[PDB]
Amino acid sequence: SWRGWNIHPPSYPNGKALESFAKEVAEKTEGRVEPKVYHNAVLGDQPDAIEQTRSGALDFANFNMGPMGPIVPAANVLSLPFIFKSPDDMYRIMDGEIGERFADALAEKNLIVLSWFGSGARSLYNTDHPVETPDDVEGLKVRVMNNDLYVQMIDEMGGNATPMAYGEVYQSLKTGVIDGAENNYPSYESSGHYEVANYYSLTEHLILPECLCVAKASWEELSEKDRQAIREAAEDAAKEQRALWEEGVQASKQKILDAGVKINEVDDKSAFQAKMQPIYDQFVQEHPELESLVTDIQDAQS
Ligand SMILES: O=C(O)[C@H]1O[C@@H](O)[C@H](O)[C@@H](O)[C@@H]1O
Repeated sequence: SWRGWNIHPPSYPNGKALESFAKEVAEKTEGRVEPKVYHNAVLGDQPDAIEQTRSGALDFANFNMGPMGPIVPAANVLSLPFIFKSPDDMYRIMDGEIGERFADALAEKNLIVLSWFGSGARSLYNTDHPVETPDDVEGLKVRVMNNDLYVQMIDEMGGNATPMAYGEVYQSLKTGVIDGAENNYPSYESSGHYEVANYYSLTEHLILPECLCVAKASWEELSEKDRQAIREAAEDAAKEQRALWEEGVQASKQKILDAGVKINEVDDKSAFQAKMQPIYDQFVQEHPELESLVTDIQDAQS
C-alpha cells in the first residue's frame, strides 16, 4: 500500500496521469505495490506534503518545483523568471542531462524523481485592468507561491506580492484581500479564479517543471525489479500527462473565453524579462555553485 499526493482535482491532467501511474504500478508489480492517489490536497498543502514525503509518511507525489526551491537549493534555478523560452524547451532540457542534475539534488533531500510533468507557462491575472507593460503591475497586490524569488519577481515588475496557499486564493480574490495572482490556463480555470479576476495578461513569466517522485524510504524497500517497473510506469504517466496537458490548456482557454474573460498579450515580454536581471545577479552571487546550471540552461536554448 502506497499513498500519493496531488493538489489538483482528479480530473485535472495531472490527476488523470497519476491514476494511470497508480494502475500501471499495481499491474506491473502484480499487486505488490498498490498506490492510491489522494487528490485535492486532502492530505495537506504542498509544503507540508513535501515534508511528509521526504520523511516517508507519504509514499509518492506530484510536486511543483516552485515550492521545492526553499527545500532544495538547485531547484530554485527553475524559479528564475523567464529562464525557459517555452515549455517545449523545458521538456527537452529536463528529459536530458540537465534534468538528471535536478533529480540528483532532490535525491539528496530524500525524494526520488521518476518523471517530469509539464505545467505550461504562468501569467498574471487581476481584477482591475489589462497589464500591457511592467508599469501596469504598479498598485496590484498579487498572490504568489511561497518562494521568495516570486516576491522579488513581482516587486521588480512594480507591484507587491503576498505568499499564500493555492486553496485560499479564490476567496481572497472574492473578498478583495488581493487584486490578482498568476498561473497557467488550467489552474486559472479549474480553481475558479477566472470568475473573479477577469483580466489575464500573457506575461508567461515562469515555466515550472513538476516531478512525479517517491519517498526515498519507500523506494529503497522495493525489489530491484519493482523499481524498474515503477520507473517505467512513471515515464509512461509523464508522456500521458504532457499530451493531456496540451488538450487541457486549449479546453481551459476556450472555457474562460466563453465566460467573458479578457485575455491580452503583453506589449513586450522582453521588457518584463529585462527587469529580472537583479534577481539573476543576486542568485548567482548567493549560489556560485549553481551558476553553471543557470548558464547551461540558458545556453541550451540558443
Ligand atoms: O499556484 C499554485 O499554488 C499551484 O500552481 C499550479 O500551477 C501547480 O500545478 C500547483 O502544484 C500549484 O500548487
